[PDB]
Parts: sequence; structure tokens; C-alpha cells
Amino acid sequence: LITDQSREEFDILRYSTLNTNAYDYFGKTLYVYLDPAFTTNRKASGTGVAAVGAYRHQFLIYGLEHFFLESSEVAIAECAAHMIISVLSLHPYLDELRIAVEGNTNQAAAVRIACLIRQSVQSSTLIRVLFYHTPDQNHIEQPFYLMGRDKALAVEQFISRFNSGYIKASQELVSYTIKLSHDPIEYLLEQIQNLHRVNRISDDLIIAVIMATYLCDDIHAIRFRVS
Amino acid sequence: LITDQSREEFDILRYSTLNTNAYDYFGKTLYVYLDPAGTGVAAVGAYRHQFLIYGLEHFFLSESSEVAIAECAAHMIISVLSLHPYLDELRIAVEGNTNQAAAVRIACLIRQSVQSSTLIRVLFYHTPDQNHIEQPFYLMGRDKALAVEQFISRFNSGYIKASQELVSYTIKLSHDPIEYLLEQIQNLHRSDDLIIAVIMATYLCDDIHAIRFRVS
Ligand SMILES: [Mg+2]
Ligand SMILES: [Mg+2]
Ligand SMILES: [Mg+2]
Repeated sequence: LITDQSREEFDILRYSTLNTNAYDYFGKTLYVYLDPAFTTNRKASGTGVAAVGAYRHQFLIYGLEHFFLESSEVAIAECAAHMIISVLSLHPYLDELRIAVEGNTNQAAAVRIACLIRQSVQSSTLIRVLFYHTPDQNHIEQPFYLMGRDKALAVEQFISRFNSGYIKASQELVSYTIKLSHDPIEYLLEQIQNLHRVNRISDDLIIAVIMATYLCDDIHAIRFRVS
Repeated sequence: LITDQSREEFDILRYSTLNTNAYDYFGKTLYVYLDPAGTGVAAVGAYRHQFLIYGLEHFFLSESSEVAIAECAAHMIISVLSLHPYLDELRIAVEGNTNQAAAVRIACLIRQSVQSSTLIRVLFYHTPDQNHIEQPFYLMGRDKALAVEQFISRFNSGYIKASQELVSYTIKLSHDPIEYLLEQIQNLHRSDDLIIAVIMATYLCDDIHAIRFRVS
């Protein structure tokens, strides 16, 4: 499934973006994805956030969060926003944000969360923010993304990119909810090992990386619109 | 000539070995080349089919130059070995163009300082001279052009990288060793004492040379 050489190179070969001021080859757009977590009542998992950008033909992971909880929606949005602001701060060449917020069962909450994220970001820094928009009932666009047939293409595309060296972490990777307990990349590797094609091995951060990387292509570029 | 993109990668993509604890596809051999007089020193080893640089010195010549030089090469080797305990053999080549005798005394001093500090297997490149007695020096001749060509081809392909935790006591801290090496890389065609040491050190990692290295 996943190569040993590719897992090992992802760990020991990370990009030190801070070592250079020559940005010609970096993508200027930060893609992020999150899947805010509610389920019912019980103590379950958390919420995966990932932030990625292009470098030549590669994709670079700038940020990871795996967040566990008063307003769940504010805590969630704030932890996404805080990661994004640090990332923008570390990589000034980044001049646009494109954000997808999964709303699969609870789309009202994903609406509000999108709106809260755009709020913290814009309070802190001047940048254009775009959200993945999808049609709803009376055919009106709403700032959410829906997982569906996509997930298989995305998973299968990740596995193939990772195996061939296309997925890389940066050295200055931001993670306020992981870094104090683990190297975030070692944590993310534990999940990459748990990957199958398509019952209690968490997979939330890895899917978030799979999806941020996936919505990178131009096939999705019109879906992103001012929220 | 070296490609623009290869130089950029070399700058922004460095090995961090301390993130791993497995080790099965490292070489456990540190290859060191120095050419005494500046005197350039480099230390490299393998990761799979590629190469990384663990240490670099460029060392400037009261007296006892030989002792001084040996102690400089030896200090970097100690530090590099001390930071990478999976490394368990040293293969050293001391270049001897014109002064075979001094290269031989420096080999012996380097061996002594390394073995007073740490338990490790230590081999030197050997060359037969006059009486066909195998001696611990290396003679550059016409192989130099060949080492420069392979290095250009490997560097352009991305096969040669620095380690994050690169040791240099002679260059490091008013200069970044990578920067200073990059300036030499940018500069040659067919002072450069440092990039020559890196070229020859990665050239001597091939299996074809393994049999010239012996316990001295
Ligand atoms: Mg630099
Ligand atoms: Mg969900
Ligand atoms: Mg690790």
C-alpha cells in the first residue's frame, strides 16, 4: 500500500522555506480543509485541519491541527484561524486563501464556522479569502463542501502522489494542537499507515490532508468564491 | 554547469536524520577527504543511492601545521560521529600531491585523535609508492576530471544534499557553511578547496574504490 522509502523520506526530508527569499516557484495560494466534528453526544474524536500549497510539481504541508474541545463552533473556527494566520505570517509570498469546510451531516454549523473563520482571518491580516461553495435547496450557494464520490478519487490520488515523492512537509510546519505532544509529521505518519482504499484507528487528520491536496487542482477552481 | 533549480533545492531541502530511528538504508560509513596545504575537509555518507554531507571544514595555515590540520579534521569527525551513533566505520583519504611524507604523518595523527576519543573502526585510502609499499595517502591524477563530471550529474539530479545538523567549526557562525559551499559550486568549470573535498569524498564512496581502504 504505502512505501517504506516514501514514508521515510517524508520524515527526514522537509522543506525549509525560511532558508530562501526566492519564491518564483511557490504556489501563492494556501488551500485548507477541515471537517468540523460533532456526531451525537458521546466523547468521540476531534476535528482535522490541513493547510497546503504548491511547490513546482510538489505539494507542501504548511499546517496541521487535530482539535479536541464553550461554543464548539467558535473553538473550532479559532483553532483553524490561528493556524492560518501563523502560516501566512511565515510565508509572505502567500497572497490568497481557499478554504473548504465539510458540512456533510450538519451544514448549518459548517456555514457558521466558515463565517467565523473568515472573521478571525480578516481581523488579523489583509488577504483575499474564498470558500468552496456548493448549491443547496432553493439553488443558493452556501460556504460548504460535501464529501461524496470525491473521496475515492482523492484517496487514490494521494496514495499515488505520496508513493512517488509528491507530498512533502515543510520544516516550519504550524501546529498548535499537536506540536506540544508529538512531532506532527510522526503523528501524521501513524495515520498514513492506517490508510485503506474504500474500526477505531482515527483517520481525521490524514483525510484532511488528502482533501486539501485534492482540491488544489483547477478542476475545482471555480467552486471557490468570496464568502 | 550547475542548474539553478539544483542550487535552490540544495539550499531549502536538507536531511534531518534525527527524525528517524530505524536506519536500515543509511550507510554506516563516514567517508572523509582532506587535501592538506586553504585545506578543505569534507565528510559524507550514503542514504540509499544518494549522498549527504555531514561536515565541512576549510582551515587556514606559531607552527606545527600537521598537528593543527589533523586536529581540525579529527574534531569535526568526532562531533559528526557523536551526533550520528549509527555511523560505525570511517573511511578517510588524505591527498598527497607532492608531499607523500606529510600526508602519511597526518593520517597517523588523525587516527590517533579519533581513537583516543571513541571506539570505531578506521580505514585509510592506500597507494603503493616507490618500493610498492602500500601507504595511507591518495594521489589525484587524471581521476579528478572524472570525479568532477559525476558530481555535476549527481548534483543536478538532486542526489547530493546537506544534513540539517552539518558540523563545521571553521566556517559556521559568521557564515552558513551551505551558503559558502554554494558560492564555490556556482564558481567552477573544467578558491575551491572545499568543493573539491566534497567532490572527492562523494566520488570515493563507490564500491569500485572500497578495496583501497585498509586499516593502517
Ligand atoms: Mg539560503
Ligand atoms: Mg463529517
Ligand atoms: Mg519519526
